[PDB]
Amino acid sequence: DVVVRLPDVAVPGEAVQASARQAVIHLVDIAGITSSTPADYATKNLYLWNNETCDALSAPVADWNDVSTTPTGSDKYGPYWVIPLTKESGCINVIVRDGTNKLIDSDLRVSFSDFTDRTVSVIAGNSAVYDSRADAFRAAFGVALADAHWVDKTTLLWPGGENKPIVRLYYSHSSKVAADSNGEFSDKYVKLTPTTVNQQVSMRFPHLASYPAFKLPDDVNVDELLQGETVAIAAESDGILSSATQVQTAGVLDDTYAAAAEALSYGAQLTDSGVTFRVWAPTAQQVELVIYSADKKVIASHPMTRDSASGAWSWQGGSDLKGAFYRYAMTVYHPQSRKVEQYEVTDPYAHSLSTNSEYSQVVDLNDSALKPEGWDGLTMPHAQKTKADLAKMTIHESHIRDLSAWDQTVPAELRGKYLALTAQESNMVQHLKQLSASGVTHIELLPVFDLATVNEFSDKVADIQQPFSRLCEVNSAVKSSEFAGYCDSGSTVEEVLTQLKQNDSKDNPQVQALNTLVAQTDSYNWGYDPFHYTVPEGSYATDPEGTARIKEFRTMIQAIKQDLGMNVIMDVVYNHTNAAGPTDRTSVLDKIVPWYYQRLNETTGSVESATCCSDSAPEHRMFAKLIADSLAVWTTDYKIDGFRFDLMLYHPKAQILSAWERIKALNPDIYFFGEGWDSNQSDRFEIASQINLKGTGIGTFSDRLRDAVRGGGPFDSGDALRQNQGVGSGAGVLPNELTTLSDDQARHLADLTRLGMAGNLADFVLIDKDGAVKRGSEIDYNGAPGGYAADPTEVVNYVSKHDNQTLWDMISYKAAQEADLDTRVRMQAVSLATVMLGQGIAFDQQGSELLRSKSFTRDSYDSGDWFNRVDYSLQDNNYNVGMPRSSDDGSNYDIIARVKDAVATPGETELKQMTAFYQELTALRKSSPLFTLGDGATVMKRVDFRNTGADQQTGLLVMTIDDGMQAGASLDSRVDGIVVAINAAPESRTLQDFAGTSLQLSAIQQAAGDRSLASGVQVAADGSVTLPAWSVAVLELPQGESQGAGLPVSSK
Ligand SMILES: OC[C@H]1O[C@@H]2O[C@H]3[C@H](O)[C@@H](O)[C@@H](O[C@H]4[C@H](O)[C@@H](O)[C@@H](O[C@H]5[C@H](O)[C@@H](O)[C@@H](O[C@H]6[C@H](O)[C@@H](O)[C@@H](O[C@H]7[C@H](O)[C@@H](O)[C@@H](O[C@H]8[C@H](O)[C@@H](O)[C@@H](O[C@H]1[C@H](O)[C@H]2O)O[C@@H]8CO)O[C@@H]7CO)O[C@@H]6CO)O[C@@H]5CO)O[C@@H]4CO)O[C@@H]3CO
Ligand SMILES: OC[C@H]1O[C@@H]2O[C@H]3[C@H](O)[C@@H](O)[C@@H](O[C@H]4[C@H](O)[C@@H](O)[C@@H](O[C@H]5[C@H](O)[C@@H](O)[C@@H](O[C@H]6[C@H](O)[C@@H](O)[C@@H](O[C@H]7[C@H](O)[C@@H](O)[C@@H](O[C@H]8[C@H](O)[C@@H](O)[C@@H](O[C@H]1[C@H](O)[C@H]2O)O[C@@H]8CO)O[C@@H]7CO)O[C@@H]6CO)O[C@@H]5CO)O[C@@H]4CO)O[C@@H]3CO
Ligand SMILES: [Ca+2]
Ligand SMILES: [Ca+2]
Ligand SMILES: [Ca+2]
Ligand SMILES: [Ca+2]
Ligand SMILES: [Ca+2]
Repeated sequence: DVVVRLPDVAVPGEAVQASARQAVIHLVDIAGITSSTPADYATKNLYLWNNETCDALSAPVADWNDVSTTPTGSDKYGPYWVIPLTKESGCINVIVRDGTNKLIDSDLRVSFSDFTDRTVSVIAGNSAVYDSRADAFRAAFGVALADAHWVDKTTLLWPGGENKPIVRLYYSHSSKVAADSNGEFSDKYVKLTPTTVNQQVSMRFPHLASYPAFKLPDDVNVDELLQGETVAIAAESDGILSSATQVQTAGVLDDTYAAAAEALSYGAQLTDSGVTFRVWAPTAQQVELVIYSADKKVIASHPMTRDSASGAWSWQGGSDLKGAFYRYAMTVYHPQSRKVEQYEVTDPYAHSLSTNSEYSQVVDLNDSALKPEGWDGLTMPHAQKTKADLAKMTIHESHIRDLSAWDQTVPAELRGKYLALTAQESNMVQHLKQLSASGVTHIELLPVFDLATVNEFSDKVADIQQPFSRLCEVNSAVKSSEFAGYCDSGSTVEEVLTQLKQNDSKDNPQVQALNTLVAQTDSYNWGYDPFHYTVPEGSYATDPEGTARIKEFRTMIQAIKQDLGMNVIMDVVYNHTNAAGPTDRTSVLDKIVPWYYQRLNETTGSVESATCCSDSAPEHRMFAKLIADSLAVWTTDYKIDGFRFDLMLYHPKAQILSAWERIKALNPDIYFFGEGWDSNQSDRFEIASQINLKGTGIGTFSDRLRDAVRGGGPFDSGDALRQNQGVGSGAGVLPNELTTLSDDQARHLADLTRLGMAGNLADFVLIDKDGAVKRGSEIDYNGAPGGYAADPTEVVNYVSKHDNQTLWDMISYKAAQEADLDTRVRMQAVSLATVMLGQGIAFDQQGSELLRSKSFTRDSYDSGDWFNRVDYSLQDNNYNVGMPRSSDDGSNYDIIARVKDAVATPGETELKQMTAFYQELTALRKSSPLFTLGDGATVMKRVDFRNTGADQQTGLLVMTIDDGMQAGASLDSRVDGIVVAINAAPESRTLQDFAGTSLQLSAIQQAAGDRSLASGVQVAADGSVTLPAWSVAVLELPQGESQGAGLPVSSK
């Protein structure tokens, strides 16, 4: 065998160092360093020019056809250029050429800031700027990137060796595959001969199927190569190295181990004989189980037993280890650092944690000590068995602090805690009970798994209800801040933020300024930042040290189900981890099985960040299993009625469906839904998207009705926030001063809205804005088909959610100056009526019934108690409490200043009216099975619309729900049909579509009287209906002694 080796030449030094007003660029001639011919550099030249970005050149020649900037000199390693400078700071613009052809196809930007001696090297066909020729030389003849992919036992996908004579999988157990002192690569290796990709490999990694394939001997000891660094290497016939790169091994790891590893259970497990510990770590050299005392002293250390089939490590000990703290002491190679790392890691399958998740803890979740009294018989107060069960779901999306941080009627020690939901006499709980009785059915909880971004050591935390001096004790940036004078003040941070409201403006955004520092060290975060997937969050417990949070969490769940009467949904975030690599405190999965649980760039091997953070890999089998095992615990041990998957579109459809069947085997009524946008991962697998989930029963948030009713889209800014009026804010019927919405555009929004009120089915047939027959899927939504679902239970409609501006803030951006406060309250209820009276699952943000505002904050995840406040004492809606944070809403301060003060801020009278409006809407939703048909074909045969086509009265939404014989049986004994009429318009309107029938106003609305959304509706003797401006009316035909003719859908 030929010995792979470096170039038979030295590692180059610097040819010349720049002097004052000079810079030097070396071109390192890799190919001519392979000598042969003493190559000629006469045609090499640099194109140099100044612009607004880089302007440090003294005599730049702008003529692109000028090729006279030839090398100042050259040696065996390549030419160099001495470039005069006007200054020694900043940067210069360089293109490196041969004649007029670029040898680097990229404008090079050489910064004197990053390169202090202004003496840099570059290589042809590469855009990187190196500080020395040795650096660039070692780049070319050393390990770089990670584009080889060991994807099963016998196959290695790599481009860097396609049609090269020598191609090779080297491996070193304990050091980094560096050439030895004889410039030779003398480490052990396996031999690869070109081959043809499996049909099962391409079906597994389709984003790689165009990679050049290679074969491994049918007898390689994969167990041994995967114990250390592997480096795929190639070179030419002489043996001079061509390239060398690191290997990604998740493919082979799954081929080798996953079948065996999936049969095992993981974490610290109480058996009848004792406790069994098991962690999956197929590449680890050693795993030691470290037992800790309650004071976190090592009291035992146990080398674990490796199972060579699964790559899992196990140890068994006594039952007295229940309650013990533990970590896994790992000895494992990490490709990012290229070191065999040694560190202790918490259990990825942890079910109990110490304060701030520093240690995992052995726990038996079944202990009656961890259960509220009665736990084992806690039942689901709302059925989820049938589709008509599911369609009835009416979700109230809430956050632990948003619920109780501000409520003085919650005991002080329960504020911002799980146990605030047990404070039966608080304003918050009494108000939620009111919502439940009126037809809100589900609480959805923003992250209550163990998040990373709140410090659970209370001494390191300052909240705005505490003295400003506590804020200075714990946030050392405050002393350096223009708020430092307040450290002495003796007043709370809350008091200071209030006092700062007076002089706050788009010119002096001071409330936001103080709050940005507050955000760093407070108790507040949405929490989309997973530390441990299957432990409750610690900071929401009264005591975060140990098992306390488990009983407190379950006590909350029981209170919601048993005292409030609602089902509970959990937000789960399996699409990313909080950190990765061998360094960061919150890297758990990537410390134990490096590069397996994260999704990597196929070339750099860098962990991807398209989700926000550290993208995870649910396409890999053991993460798929981790997700499924985790959900099993939340389902069985915490009695969670359903799960909302954050960025579900980043998961394979097959993985979500797999997880769902696993969980349905535990509880058949469990409900799955999520964000099914476009992840850009369709090249790797069929993503779990709105489109691909058609018919599966997996729900998705529909952005269709959302944007039609709100106006615009979530990326609007500046004037577009006001110009883009929605149906709810008077598009085309009550225009504001800036908008140019046409009647056609407004009628298109009404199409989307009607479509969504019928469940946003792909196959639902309606009359569109132009009078034309269209299928649900034929209504455009930003180019995509609008309707996309098979059943309404697959669609979650909403007009407000934790992310993006509240509904009230959108209405304030968009409402014409002439809409007075009462009209804006009706715009809110009218907007919500499209959701509450539609066939899709109904979803809403906590506080929409209180006109909730965030002071125009569009992304409030870290904006603290101040901007996320919800006042259950009903004094205001949190509007106009300061300019929102400039980092995300600064480019909106202008439009905000123009619209902010058009009308008064909602006070107690408006909040009570909105709450009555909202309860009236939810009571209507559950008043009849007709609103919640469940089945897509049943919707199609019973749901129609009047006031359609090109001469529709703009903004008037009229839906009919048939309960007469030309659709089927009478689902409702009381009525033969229902008419839903939403008149989102400043004019009163009259309906003649129902003249002659016995139409009459629903009893709920008649009982609300002057407070009804239908106050002032008139039904004439002949059956014509007059609708007030900005109203919602639900009309019925009373049922006769047999099922009548009702409101037959017309066949279009
Ligand atoms: O004013 C137009 C322009 O303004 C800005 O560009 C400035 C830029 O930021 C400065 O750095 C500098 O530009 C220098 C540039 O950075 C260097 O790369 C170099 O340019 C050379 C190219 O590298 C080289 O490849 C070749 O370019 C040829 C192209 O390969 C070829 O495709 C064709 O170009 C035509 C394009 O096909 C066509 O798209 C159109 O170009 C328009 C741009 O698409 C459009 O973005 C805009 O450009 C802005 C730009 O956004 C700002 O950043 O308008 C363009 C003009 O219509 O038409 C092209 C030809 O008409 O042909 C070229 C020429 O052979 O050679 C060039 C040689 O210049 O040097 C640049 C100059 O030092 O300055 C500009 C401002 O002047
Ligand atoms: O990842 C960065 C991003 O994260 C957060 O955004 C989240 C957002 O809050 C959620 O609503 C959701 O977004 C999904 C959305 O709900 C769905 O409807 C759909 O989005 C479609 C739109 O409905 C549709 O309008 C169209 O989008 C077009 C825009 O209308 C148009 O303006 C333009 O967008 C450009 C922006 O103008 C420009 O500012 C820039 O956008 C960047 C933002 O400035 C920056 O804040 C950040 O966005 C964050 C965001 O703040 C978080 O809240 O990065 C943005 C770039 O990614 O550039 C835009 C051009 O890309 O053009 C688009 C069409 O190209 O189609 C979209 C796409 O289907 O799906 C959305 C999923 O992405 O979730 C996201 C992610 O968590
Ligand atoms: Ca240098
Ligand atoms: Ca935590
Ligand atoms: Ca915070
Ligand atoms: Ca990709
Ligand atoms: Ca009936």
